[PDB]
Amino acid sequence: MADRDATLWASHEKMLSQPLKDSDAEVYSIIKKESNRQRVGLELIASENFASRAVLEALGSSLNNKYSEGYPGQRYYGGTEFIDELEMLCQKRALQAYHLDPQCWGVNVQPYSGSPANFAVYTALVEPHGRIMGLDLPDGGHLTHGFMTDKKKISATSIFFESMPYKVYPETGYINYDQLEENASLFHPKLIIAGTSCYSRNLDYARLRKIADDNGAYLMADMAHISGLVAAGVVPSPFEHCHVVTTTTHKTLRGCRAGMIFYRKGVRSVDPKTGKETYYELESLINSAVFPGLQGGPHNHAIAGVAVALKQAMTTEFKIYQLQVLANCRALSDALTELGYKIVTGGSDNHLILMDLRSKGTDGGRAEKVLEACSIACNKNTCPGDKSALRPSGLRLGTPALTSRGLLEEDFQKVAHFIHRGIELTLQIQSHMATKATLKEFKEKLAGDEKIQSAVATLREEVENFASNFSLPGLPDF
Amino acid sequence: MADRDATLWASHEKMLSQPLKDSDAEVYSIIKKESNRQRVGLELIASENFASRAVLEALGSSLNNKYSEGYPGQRYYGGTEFIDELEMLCQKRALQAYHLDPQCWGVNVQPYSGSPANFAVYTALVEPHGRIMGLDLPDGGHLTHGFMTDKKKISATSIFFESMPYKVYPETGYINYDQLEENASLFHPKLIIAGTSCYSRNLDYARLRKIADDNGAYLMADMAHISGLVAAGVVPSPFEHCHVVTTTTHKTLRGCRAGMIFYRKGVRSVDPKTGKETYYELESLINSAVFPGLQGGPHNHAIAGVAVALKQAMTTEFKIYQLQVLANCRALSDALTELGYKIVTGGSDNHLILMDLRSKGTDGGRAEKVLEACSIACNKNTCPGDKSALRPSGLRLGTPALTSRGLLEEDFQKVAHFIHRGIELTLQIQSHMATKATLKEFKEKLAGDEKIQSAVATLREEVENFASNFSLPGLPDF
Amino acid sequence: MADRDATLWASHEKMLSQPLKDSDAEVYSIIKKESNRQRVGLELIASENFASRAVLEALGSSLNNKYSEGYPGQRYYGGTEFIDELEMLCQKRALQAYHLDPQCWGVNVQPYSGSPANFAVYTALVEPHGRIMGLDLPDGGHLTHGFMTDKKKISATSIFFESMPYKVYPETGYINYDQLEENASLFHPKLIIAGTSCYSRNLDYARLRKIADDNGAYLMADMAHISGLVAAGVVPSPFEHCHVVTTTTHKTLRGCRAGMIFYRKGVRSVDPKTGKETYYELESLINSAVFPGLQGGPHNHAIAGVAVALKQAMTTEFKIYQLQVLANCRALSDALTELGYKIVTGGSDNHLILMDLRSKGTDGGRAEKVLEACSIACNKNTCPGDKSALRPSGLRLGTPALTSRGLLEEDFQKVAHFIHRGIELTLQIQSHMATKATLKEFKEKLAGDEKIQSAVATLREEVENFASNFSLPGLPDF
Amino acid sequence: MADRDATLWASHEKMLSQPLKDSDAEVYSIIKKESNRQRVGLELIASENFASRAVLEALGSSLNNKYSEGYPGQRYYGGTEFIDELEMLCQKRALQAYHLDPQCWGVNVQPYSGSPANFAVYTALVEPHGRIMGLDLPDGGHLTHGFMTDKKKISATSIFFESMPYKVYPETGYINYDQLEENASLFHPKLIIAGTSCYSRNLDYARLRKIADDNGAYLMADMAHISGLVAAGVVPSPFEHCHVVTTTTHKTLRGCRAGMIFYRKGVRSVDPKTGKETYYELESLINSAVFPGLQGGPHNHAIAGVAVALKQAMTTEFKIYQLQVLANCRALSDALTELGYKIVTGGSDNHLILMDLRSKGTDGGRAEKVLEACSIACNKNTCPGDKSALRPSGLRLGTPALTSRGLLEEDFQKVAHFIHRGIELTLQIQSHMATKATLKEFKEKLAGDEKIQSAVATLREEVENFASNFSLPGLPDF
Ligand SMILES: Nc1nc(=O)c2c([nH]1)N=C[C@H](CNc1ccc(C(=O)N[C@@H](CCC(=O)O)C(=O)O)cc1)N2CO
Ligand SMILES: *[C@H](NCC(=O)O)c1c(COP(=O)(O)O)cnc(C)c1O
Ligand SMILES: *[C@H](NCC(=O)O)c1c(COP(=O)(O)O)cnc(C)c1O
Ligand SMILES: Cc1ncc(COP(=O)(O)O)c(CNCC(=O)O)c1O
Ligand SMILES: Cc1ncc(COP(=O)(O)O)c(CNCC(=O)O)c1O
Repeated sequence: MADRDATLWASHEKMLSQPLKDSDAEVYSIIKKESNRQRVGLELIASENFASRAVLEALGSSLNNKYSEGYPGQRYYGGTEFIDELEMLCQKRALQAYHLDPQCWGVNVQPYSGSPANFAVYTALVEPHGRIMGLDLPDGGHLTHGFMTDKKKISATSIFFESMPYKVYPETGYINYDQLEENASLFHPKLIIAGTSCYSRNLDYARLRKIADDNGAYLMADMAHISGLVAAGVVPSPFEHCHVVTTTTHKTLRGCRAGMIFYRKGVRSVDPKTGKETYYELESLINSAVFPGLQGGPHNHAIAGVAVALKQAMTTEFKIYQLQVLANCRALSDALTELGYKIVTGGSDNHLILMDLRSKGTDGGRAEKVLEACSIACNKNTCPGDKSALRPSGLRLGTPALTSRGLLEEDFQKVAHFIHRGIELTLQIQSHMATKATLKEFKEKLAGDEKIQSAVATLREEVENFASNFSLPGLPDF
Repeated sequence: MADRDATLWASHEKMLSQPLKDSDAEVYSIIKKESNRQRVGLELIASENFASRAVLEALGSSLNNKYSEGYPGQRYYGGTEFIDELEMLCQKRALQAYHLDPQCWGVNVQPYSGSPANFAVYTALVEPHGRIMGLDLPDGGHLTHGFMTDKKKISATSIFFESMPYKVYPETGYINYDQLEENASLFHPKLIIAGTSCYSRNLDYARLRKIADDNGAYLMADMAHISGLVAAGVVPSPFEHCHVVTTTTHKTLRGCRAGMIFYRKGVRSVDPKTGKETYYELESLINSAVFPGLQGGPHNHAIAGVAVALKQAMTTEFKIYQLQVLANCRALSDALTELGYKIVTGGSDNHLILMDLRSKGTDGGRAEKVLEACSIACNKNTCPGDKSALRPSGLRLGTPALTSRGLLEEDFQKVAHFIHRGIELTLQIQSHMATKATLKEFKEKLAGDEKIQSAVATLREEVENFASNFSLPGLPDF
Repeated sequence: MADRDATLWASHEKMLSQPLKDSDAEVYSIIKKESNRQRVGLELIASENFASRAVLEALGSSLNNKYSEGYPGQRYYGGTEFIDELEMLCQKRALQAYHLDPQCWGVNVQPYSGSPANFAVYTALVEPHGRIMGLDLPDGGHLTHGFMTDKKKISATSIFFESMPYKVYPETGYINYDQLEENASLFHPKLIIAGTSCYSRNLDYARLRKIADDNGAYLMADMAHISGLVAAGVVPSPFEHCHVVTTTTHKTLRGCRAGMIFYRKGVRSVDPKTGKETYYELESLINSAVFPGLQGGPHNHAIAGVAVALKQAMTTEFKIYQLQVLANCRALSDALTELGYKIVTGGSDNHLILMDLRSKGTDGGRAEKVLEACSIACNKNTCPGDKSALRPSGLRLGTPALTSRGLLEEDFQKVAHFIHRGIELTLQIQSHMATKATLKEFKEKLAGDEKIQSAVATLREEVENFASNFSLPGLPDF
Repeated sequence: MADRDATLWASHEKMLSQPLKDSDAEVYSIIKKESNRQRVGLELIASENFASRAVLEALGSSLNNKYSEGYPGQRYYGGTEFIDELEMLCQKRALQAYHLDPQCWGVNVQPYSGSPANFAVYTALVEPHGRIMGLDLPDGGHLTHGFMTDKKKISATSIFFESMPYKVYPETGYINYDQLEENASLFHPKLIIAGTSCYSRNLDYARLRKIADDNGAYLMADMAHISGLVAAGVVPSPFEHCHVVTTTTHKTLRGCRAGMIFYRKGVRSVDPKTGKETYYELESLINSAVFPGLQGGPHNHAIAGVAVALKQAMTTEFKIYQLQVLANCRALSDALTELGYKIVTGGSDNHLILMDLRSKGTDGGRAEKVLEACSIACNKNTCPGDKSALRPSGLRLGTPALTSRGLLEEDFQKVAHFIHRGIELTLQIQSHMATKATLKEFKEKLAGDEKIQSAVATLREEVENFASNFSLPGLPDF
């Protein structure tokens, strides 16, 4: 009677302004339990990191409500005056952050994430069944770089395109550029990918470029893992030799989840005596493949977040962070080698390293699970071999996460020891049941048991105590 | 003493905890300018809406920092104990919200958005060059349902798959199920799509299902535009006849941007031959196509947001909101018909309506631009009887956005008049110029190029005054 | 160097000059047994005919020994001076025989046969997965026009390309050009095929052409069955509206087995007011498809045979033969209708007719077998809306074969009666068992057991006596 | 029809029985001019040969008139009782000739020619876009073993399938089986091809088979060039290791133009702990591929010819001919090496050899043309190493043709000298021309230069006189 459905319309009213803390206590609980986990634990996962409060604060903005399907050129909707400001600002900051002359480069900040950015480029430049060459998955390449096997096609890339990988010399762990140049002549790639998910050395963009032009193919760099190191100038930039560069904005770049596609324009090629010229049409093809080719409406709130992180990436505080990141890696790789473990290719040139546990009877699958039980998060990355995912032989460690929390060399050494203690434990428990049972049973004396869990319980504690003593970027604990 | 270095580390320290308001004033400015826009304006874009504070508050959580590439049970990284809680909770709430027996249904809450969800299904069930049938784009169907022309394939869908559309009787605006059944026999679709972006009537899932089984194809519903109306029970659910149902979580569902894939699981095909069964393998194929097939790591923070919105969708305050949404549509469609405009199919069964401005000499392209200048977000739309695309003959209006702000019938009538005044103005300004006038020229004379901007300026005001008097869901003050 | 350079080399010497009669008595026997069969029997198979002695005489020439892989332009071999004469002469006579201006038309006389010629064109103009539209198989089309299923893609055409058929109004048996125009707009064919293997009426090339240009597709005619009637001028030529015309050189053209591809050239269309003239590139694409595309070295001996038959086709003796061929058809269709049988579309406009035995309880499968047992050649073709094959309700009869042997109207009437007697017999042998008995139950109980193979034996005789009284073209008894 | 037309019926009557000599004097003239050419000339083209009279005599039989679309025991026409005899007899003789147990092997004698046979197998076993590995064209491979530039795919094989070649050590001219095994692991071929058009050594079927099974692919042998040598037993048979063997029936088999597809059958499975018994399915797939898949109606007259040649291949006169063929090769390769020319791989194991004219400043292109002018059928062919491609470096010589005419060692030496004299002449006409070659220029001078055509005229004579002194298989003066 209080003007109809009075009661409910009042509720529905509050429900849309009520805080998460009240609206959904269950989801609220989980988020805090997770925030906590990240605080009292050692994140050594190469691809993870902690986003600044500034970035996150933009993710939950009103931008999440606007549809702007086109481009700052022609949109399929109205009221994009501000979204247009935002999009162009981010595009501007993107080219800046990587010291790119807007006359020769352009960007697309609409890819929902990394994988999407890549598929978008193959779609634009390779076309259905077109040939692509990438670094084999177990050799350091990425799923989206064309990943298949003798029997199954795992990646969408190898499904809609024809892929063939190149390898690393098992002997030294370095990319075998000689075999690549050889095979490229027989396969005729239409695009070659220079990017990795687990390679601790720099890429010879120079030589790759040569091979690419030799077979008249595009050279695309997927600098996802080093987007930050590159923007900071601490490592060699792929923008000197590649025609296209894709990337995620999280990881070493410390932004929110998204992807970008950098592409060359105009000044393509020059003819000697034949003095005729050729141009780049990348901008046209790529922008279209993204939309309406593959995506719907851009996620303006994510783009806002990226713009924020891009700005931060241009600071000196950033350039120094990234430097510490590299330094910390050496520290950890040295202390670890010193402790007597095998580090592929000897060491690292970037932010990650790969351990070959093989020279210890233990595999990466077991070791990974133990370290987890002790608040030490990482990857059971695949080794330069032919075994297979889910039960590898090496571990992948990264430093961006922890460096962002303060940790310096001395601390990373203490970390090294914690890890040593962990594998130490793994070897023990291995024999305390010495048989032919797989991981699924390993979860037993681990999960259940108790006497074995008294060891972990101790180490986990010393670790969590060590961890909790550092800062944790983000909101007011949430 | 140790200034030199530790002096900076103090900055980098604050930079990661400093509020957006300080960190990036530029981006902060834009966000507020945009928040404002949404406040003092009439959002009539069928696919837009305002997300609750609860949802948004979850988007900028720590979840944005975790990598969990696999699925609960077997992930590729560790420390997913909580992400697992979250993911399973959301999957649980998803099946609940749509009253689905977890014995016969399953979900995937990892698709980054709507389009991605769909491509994932075609990838899983159709396979390269497989045949797909959808509602032609200009007939109310959506881009990803297959869209191609005489020379160029547009939607990634028609690029990697072989598509052919079905139509609506131009005479009445209803889907011509008879022609569909006819063509399906000659084309042999492998999957048929029942979903729209601009159709004001319910779909005959029952008949579509018949046609699907007749040709032994899958029936997939893309209930993006009606996800909310369906969850609320106000309209017929596609879950009774479809094998698979995909959807966006924004729009009538009022959540954050993302997508979901619902699929049947269990036994299909009694096999009146012998005591032999036949099962559904959708879960297996779809889950794999999503990952490692097409996507990288799930965006856990978006999933959190979805879970929050799902909960809200199950409330009575929601069921009532959705009811008002429908009611408001009729009101607007009546007041508009009453004013003498043509509404395709006569009216609406859902939350949107399509105006045929053709019976007024003006097209949707011009009219859309004028209404924008008056703080009335529209959206032009292709339609029955010729398709110019981007320069259609109709306007698409929706009510979810404004209903979420309070607006009731009386208010939507006042809205109708505002719109009438707008097209009124368009007709005027048209007449007063060259009969060989371009749209870009129209856009000129509309610019500050007249006493006509004095007309718009007046209407814009009366509109913004009317608007600003209603609530606007979201974050109180950043 | 003993019984070698004496014995073995003398034998090997003779073996290569020794006549077939001695060299291989087995094969020699079979050939004569077959020559005989053709003499004492009524060949009513629409696609068969008897080649002149002149033609055959060239098939076994020395030409069978030369390799000339390229074209008269440039080959890849030497000593093609004469093969070049031959090839160009044949190409010359081909354009003459069909009154084609060499300025607008060109030919390729290298296709090994009919099917090859077609695939060659699709390969050249359609490209992998390109769309093609043809007359459904059971509606009157040929496998090469693409033939698939909801279960499997059968023909090579529907395997490497994307095909969709058009139909005939089951009610009248005429091609439903209205539905074709309708579907072509939704499917977007890249090429449309106008040709049949079992249609007794002329094709509306004029309207087909309209539809093709409407969707900007190529119109290809496969005049295999009417190559002769067309060259002779007795029926409408497809060369007036089609862009490409393929054909077999046997059947109504009475040559040896092979195929040809006729294509347009020079000025495809001039822009409205822009001097820019679009040109025909068919010659280039097609010639390359044949070689080095799909074929190896041309079969020069077959080409020689074709050249001979082409010359004969331009005679008056030919023009008259073809006239009698048509006449004879009417005669047979009339006498047959008169006898009370159903002839699809009422009659014929060409050299063949299709009987609907359905209105007699018997199917084409049974009837065909009976008539065979009586030295009468058939084709149990399907019929308009046959409720499935396996039980085709029709028989396909042609007159070119027998007309070439002398037979005139009076004789074809006597033929009609022989046929009547045959089906008559079928019904009988069918009438007593007349149950769900399979065609195999009939197949057997027929010639199988019941000693009334005494009935067939009688009819077979009266037929063979009637037959053996006519001439039989060819070589002096082979 | 009265007296009006009936006259001509007498002509039309004769026209069909009149001899080619009268019917078409033009074509008759050409055939004799060509028969002559072959008589007074040295045919050194590796892929050519002269067919026996027995074979040719069957080509122009009545069989050219019958349609028998299906297979024996499953046709779609009637009156195939004799065609069935013929087809089965040929299939029988095929398995005999190669000492194949009909329990483990089967054949298809319907492929119109070599290329067709191959495409048929890829179509049946590889399927669209399936991967295939063959010997690179310039290293000794054939056009249908795949061939594609980096700008476009030439052979139909590389167009409808995904191909990648393997090579020969340019240093020694032998196939690099080590690289093949290497690449096969990275490419995952679905089928590997073991066959050549220009390789003078035997193939390691044994090793190839290993590699094939390693990657679980089919090993197909294309023994076109050695079909005869193999049937005769003079060289190693591929039937010991390959799953499928295709071939042409002309060339080293001295039959008429056609092809055959040999395939394994019955069992070849059983593994687990339970006797599997998976059997081969090649017969099923291949036979269907050929029909209704790719071909129309078989060319029964060609099949007859093949059957005749198969019989002849099983004689001792044949086994001896083939032995002489091999012997003659050595003779020619020795006399040629002796004269100081380079023979790739040193010599030959079969019927052909490849000359590397590179070590003489002259290329195969020029040399070929000169030798032609002197009644010597040669053939340029790139050899391992030269980037050239357009500037060959080699000549391919074969002995089957001339051996079939009687020629023995002594004669082949005289031949060697004639060739020497020829290249000798080439150098001359070439060692006095600018420097920036251009064969466009060489072939120019070649014709007009008196001195030069007086030289050729002399050699041509001595050659033609030498030639005309030998027998020439085939019908009398045809
Ligand atoms: N009924 C409807 N269907 C839709 O999919 C659609 C619509 N409403 N509402 C607005 C948006 C965006 N609409 C679009 C419509 C067409 C093109 C498009 O194909 N553009 C062409 C232009 C050239 C031409 O017309 O030939 C291109 O080539 O890019 C893109 C987006 N949208 C919901 O996604
Ligand atoms: C024969 N071509 C050899 C040449 O150089 O002429 C051949 C064939 C099939 O040829 P075809 O002309 O009958 O179609 C197939 N495969 C191989 C290896 C060769 O050598
Ligand atoms: C000829 N087949 C007619 C029949 O009755 O079977 C034909 C062909 C080519 O056949 P081919 O055997 O030489 O390859 C191609 N296209 C058409 C329309 C017909 O009729
Ligand atoms: C039926 C349907 N399916 C999928 C999508 C995918 O959109 P997103 O990529 O944004 O997530 C939309 C979007 N429709 C938006 C509109 O009509 O305006 C839709 O309407
Ligand atoms: C080189 C490279 N490129 C693109 C991606 C795309 O990922 P996303 O879809 O998640 O956004 C990754 C993922 N790298 C993640 C890891 O190795 O842990 C990568 O390593």
